[PDB]
Amino acid sequence: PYRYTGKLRPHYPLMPTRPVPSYIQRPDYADHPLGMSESEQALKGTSQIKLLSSEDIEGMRLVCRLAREVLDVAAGMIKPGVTTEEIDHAVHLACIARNCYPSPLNYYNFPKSCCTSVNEVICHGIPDRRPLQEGDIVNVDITLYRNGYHGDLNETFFVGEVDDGARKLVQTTYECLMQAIDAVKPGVRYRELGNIIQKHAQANGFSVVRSYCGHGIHKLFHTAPNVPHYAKNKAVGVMKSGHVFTIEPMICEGGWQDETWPDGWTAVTRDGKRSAQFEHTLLVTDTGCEILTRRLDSARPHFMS
Ligand SMILES: [K+]
Repeated sequence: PYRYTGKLRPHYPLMPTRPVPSYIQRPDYADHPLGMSESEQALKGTSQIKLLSSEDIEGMRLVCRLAREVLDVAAGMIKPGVTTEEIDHAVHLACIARNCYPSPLNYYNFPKSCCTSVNEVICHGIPDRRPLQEGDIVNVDITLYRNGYHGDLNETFFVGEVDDGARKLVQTTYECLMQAIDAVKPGVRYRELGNIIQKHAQANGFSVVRSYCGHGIHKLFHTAPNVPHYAKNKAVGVMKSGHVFTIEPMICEGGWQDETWPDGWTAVTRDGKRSAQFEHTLLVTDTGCEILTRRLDSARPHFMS
């Protein structure tokens, strides 16, 4: 009796959970039976935002550069016929090769090492046995953990040739993220970013997801500040040099409303239309921001080939 909102279905069974060799340092939730993070739990509910020290900034620069490396490994596998589980296996091995833990794995018992979100999946898709299809759009989200620091990014990819609506949605979502990043500097309120993002999305006939937001990220996977991507939100806080957080707008072809599959993770549009996302981890500097998850070797995201 769960009624799917679109054409996608989960493709089970999932391969048994992949172990991480014990020489890899693990975050606190990695061994919690329900994947709860006592770190996040202890600060649960705070508004105070960490000011990163010099050591912290080096730790974030490193983990975010490695996360970008792993996203670029995933990008090069996107093609019709490849399953999202195959992408996840490659990601898992690439994390370990970089002496990192794949942060999604066992986070609140999430069963895989990355999230793969096809078409109507807004976010948190679970890699499974479905082969990607020509015309699909697919987001891969990569978070790594190294020396106690997490770093997150994601990009949406085209699978083969896609339609004009897919290109417009993905281009517009990428523009929303970059307009938001351009506004980031000391003294800007965190609530302003959603105003920027929604203005661009709405001018292009798209909606903005409301149930998921950007967030502080560093020694905690998710912490203050909360960064909504829609307009006239009530986010608390003002950017300061030393703040680190994600911006990760989720833009929909139809309505903004979301619902979750029975698996407890996969977020889909309620109307079954497509969604796209891009994400970077940002460090606010004395005058602007440092895009810690930027590509270093190419000017553009992968969908612009
Ligand atoms: K999607």
